[PDB]
Amino acid sequence: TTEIHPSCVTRQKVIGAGEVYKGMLKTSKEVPVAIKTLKAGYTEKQRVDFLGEAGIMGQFSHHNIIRLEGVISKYKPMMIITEYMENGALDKFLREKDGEFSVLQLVGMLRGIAAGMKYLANMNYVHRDLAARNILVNSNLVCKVSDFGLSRVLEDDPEATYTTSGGKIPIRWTAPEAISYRKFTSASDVWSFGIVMWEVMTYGERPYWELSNHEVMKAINDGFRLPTPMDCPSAIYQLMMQCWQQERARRPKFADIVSILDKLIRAPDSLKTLADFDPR
Ligand SMILES: COc1cc(NC(=O)c2ccc(C)c(Nc3nc(-c4cccnc4)nc4c3cnn4C)c2)cc(OC)c1
Repeated sequence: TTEIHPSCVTRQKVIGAGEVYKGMLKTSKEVPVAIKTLKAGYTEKQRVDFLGEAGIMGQFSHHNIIRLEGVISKYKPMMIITEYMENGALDKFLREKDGEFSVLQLVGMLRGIAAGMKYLANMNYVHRDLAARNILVNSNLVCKVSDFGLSRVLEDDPEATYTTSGGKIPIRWTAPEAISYRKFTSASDVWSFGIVMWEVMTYGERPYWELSNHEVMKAINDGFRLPTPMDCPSAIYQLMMQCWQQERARRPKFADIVSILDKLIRAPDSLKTLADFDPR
């Protein structure tokens, strides 16, 4: 990757925990960035993984994948530096802006997420935690796939007889074959994308809000699926459903998804919903 020198970085406003700062980065002028820093006390596990995340991020270069500016690996604090995404996480953003977007604008956000996942699928990179809480949004509504790593935070005692293996999965976002057999593929990512479509079209509602984790797992294997979002065009809900086919080989590929949405976008009568009608 690109090694940044501490001299070119300046932290400013703390904005989260993983800490994650807002700061500035000099190039020769300066730009705003997000700075992920390791806890002020760490282990070979918590440090070797911190660096290992950034080696993965550096492989990605796409308009819809969070862009790694560089890393600071030879000083304290160590830093993983990315572009700054002003509007934060998609799911919180959509609840904030509940109702303020047209169907065209929401489907444009899904097109961008799909385009990032298509790029990852062609790298043979499986995400495993594709959800709105892992999509960042910039001031131009461009959505970029990210991973905050909450699946890999473990609460095991350091002397426990039994420990978590293989991280944790987001039950409500994970395809059945992945839950049951740990068969993680881009096809299980497509399932998760279907859930993300539902998140966007409901402005961040909680999937299967009425049900417990075990009741979701039962519902899914009994053949039920999330219901239509309000004001959702027929074609969009039809597309989620195809993402949630029980046999993974029958689901669309991310390439088919990007293409299906492009066609709806360029024939926007297919995206008409009465709530977008203005009598004026
Ligand atoms: C192996 O796993 C992978 C790891 C990654 N890593 C990241 O996506 C990652 C790492 C480092 C940084 C600095 C950011 N940047 C942000 N993160 C947060 C944030 C806030 C609170 C808690 N956690 C995160 N807020 C941000 C930004 C930018 N703007 N804002 C408002 C993202 C990506 C992978 O696939 C592409 C795969």
